[PDB]
Amino acid sequence: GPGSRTPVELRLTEIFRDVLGHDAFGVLDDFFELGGDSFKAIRIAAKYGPPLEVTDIYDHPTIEALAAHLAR
Repeated sequence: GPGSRTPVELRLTEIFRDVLGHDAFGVLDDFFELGGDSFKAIRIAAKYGPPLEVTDIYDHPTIEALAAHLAR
C-alpha cells in the first residue's frame, strides 16, 4: 500500500513523515536515526491520540515495533 502494508502501520507512517518533514524511510528504520526526538515524539503522540505515548516510541522505535505494541 502507500509506503506500508497494514492500516496501523500506515497511520504511524503518515504521522512520522508529517513530523520529520520527509518520507525517505521504511517500516524497520529507527525514528531517532530518521531525525526524531522527544519533541517530535510528543507531536506524533498528540496527532495519533490513544493508545500511543512518547515513552512507547523510545521502547518501540520503528513502525513495525509500534504496530505490534499498539495492537495488544
